Amino acid sequence: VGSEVSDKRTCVSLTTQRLPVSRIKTYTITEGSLRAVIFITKRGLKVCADPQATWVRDVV
Amino acid sequence: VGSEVSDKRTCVSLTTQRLPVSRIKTYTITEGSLRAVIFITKRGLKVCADPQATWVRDVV
Repeated sequence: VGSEVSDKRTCVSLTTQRLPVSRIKTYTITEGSLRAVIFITKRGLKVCADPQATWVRDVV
Repeated sequence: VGSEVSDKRTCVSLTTQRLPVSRIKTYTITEGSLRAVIFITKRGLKVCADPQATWVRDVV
């Protein structure tokens, strides 16, 4: 972070009013050929974008 | 961001090599009391966090 603009895969952490969690959750959302990964942290929301890397299914 | 990060809700738009999306997709994930929202846009991945607020359910 700290202003990073990638054209490949960018991840961002945002720090908000957060409650602590023991372990980090990973949530995956597929959208066409885009993979959006959410990492749930005690500090906030950390998101990663993995677009068109591999061949992805158009939601199934 | 809007030159501000907020405990209330922070959102960030991240740059990625993405193909256009016909409709703006919105994905909601609940984790504990954290609302993670993903807005799928033609420019990449737009992430929103709506943590705690009032009543974030487990959604069962």
